[PDB]
Amino acid sequence: EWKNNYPRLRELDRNELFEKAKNEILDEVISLSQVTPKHWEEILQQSL
Amino acid sequence: EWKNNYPRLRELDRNELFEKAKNEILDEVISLSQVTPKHWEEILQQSL
Repeated sequence: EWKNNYPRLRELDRNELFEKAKNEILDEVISLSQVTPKHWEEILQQSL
Repeated sequence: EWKNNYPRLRELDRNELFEKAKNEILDEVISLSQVTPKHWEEILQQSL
């Protein structure tokens, strides 16, 4: 039943899902920190 | 120095690198298990 309902997804328990969520949060934080400061300055100036 | 040597790579300590290696091993195992059995049977028959 698990294989049929999720042909492209394997077992996802609490530990693996929590680790994946933590990794996704870390990747999002990294991407946020990697944004060019010039775009931030332009957006902030325009909004203000 | 760390930022300049690795412009596209952030800090990679023992814990994060070990976790990334474990995740890569798990992904490789998942991909190995997800290979179609027919291709395995054909390859094994031809090799034998």
